[PDB]
Amino acid sequence: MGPGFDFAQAIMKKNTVIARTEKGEFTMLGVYDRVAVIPTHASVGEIIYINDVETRVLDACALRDLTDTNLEITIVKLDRNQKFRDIRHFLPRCEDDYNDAVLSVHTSKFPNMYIPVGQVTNYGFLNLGGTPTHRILMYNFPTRAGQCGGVVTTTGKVIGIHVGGNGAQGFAAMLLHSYFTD
Ligand SMILES: C[C@@H]1CCO[C@@H]1C(=O)Nc1cnns1
Repeated sequence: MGPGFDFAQAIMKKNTVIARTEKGEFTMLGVYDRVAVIPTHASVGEIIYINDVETRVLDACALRDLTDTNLEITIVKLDRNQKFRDIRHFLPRCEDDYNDAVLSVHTSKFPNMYIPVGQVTNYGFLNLGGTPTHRILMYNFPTRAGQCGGVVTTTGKVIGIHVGGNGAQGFAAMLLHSYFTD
């Protein structure tokens, strides 16, 4: 409807796939080459379905900070025959707050879904499903089951992926440029 939704659509249309694990269907953001991200609670194993195609997982790393605290991001390298558009230049370098963000989801259950979530707070610490988690972004929108893995953007930046909520607020794990240096 406006430039926020324009940027989010541009990311969704080239840099997402539908990922299926034994724990469900997730929005999965492709970052560069065959490297993507997904919430750690998706429990990626040796095989994953990408757009309903059986795909070998070449590497999967559940990220933690240097305090050995969960970040809820798993970086996955896929045995796929095609590269993602490289979007690493849209990732922020540092932890921050944001205005006027969009949460965008694409699954079987929720295709072509875009939510204007508004102001994003650098929340920091969250006890997420009983697990101490750092680098959490918060927005005041009643997100639901089915939105995990959704991409959080502002105009010009890809800032996080949706990892939970409490019925009133939603929570995303930050994406930082430093996670994807090669
Ligand atoms: C639905 C589950 C079970 C009960 O509470 C959980 C929850 O709030 N999930 C989410 C909210 N927003 N995004 S995921």
